[PDB]
Amino acid sequence: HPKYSDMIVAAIQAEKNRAGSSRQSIQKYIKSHYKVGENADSQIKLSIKRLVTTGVLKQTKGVGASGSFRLAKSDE
DNA sequence: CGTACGTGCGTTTAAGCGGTGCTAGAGCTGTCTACGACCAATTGAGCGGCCTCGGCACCGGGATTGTGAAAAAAAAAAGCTGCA
Ligand SMILES: [Ca+2]
Ligand SMILES: [Ca+2]
Ligand SMILES: [Ca+2]
Ligand SMILES: [Ca+2]
Ligand SMILES: [Ca+2]
Ligand SMILES: [Ca+2]
Repeated sequence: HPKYSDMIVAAIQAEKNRAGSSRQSIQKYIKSHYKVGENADSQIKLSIKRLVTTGVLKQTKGVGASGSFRLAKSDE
């Protein structure tokens, strides 16, 4: 298997559609070829929690925990 | 009382001196990655409390033995001796 910032790239990159990108449609695609452990959902929200704050991923619209994201940082 | 160990002497030996040459290896740098801290999540091994019952303390008594101490027997010591 590959890492979870390896997995988060594959869903949003391949197709590009529902709610810009959001939490359910990412986890549906991700499970098909990561091969699911129980920790999948726990370390997929953690991967998002540190990727949104670093600059690799930037968020479109939300409040606190919920929302929707993109890949290209804002103004870049 | 006997001699082992200090003292002082001459003979012998090699430590110490410095110098020189040759180099193992101490020690430093740069490159990459396996590995350990450090997250959040799952969870069962070990914690505190508490209950039972057999190990062990305790007694006791009476037999045994190990451990002396006294008194009694042997040997040796000291004083006499007399003798070839
Ligand atoms: Ca579970
Ligand atoms: Ca206990
Ligand atoms: Ca209890
Ligand atoms: Ca018991
Ligand atoms: Ca018993
Ligand atoms: Ca007794």
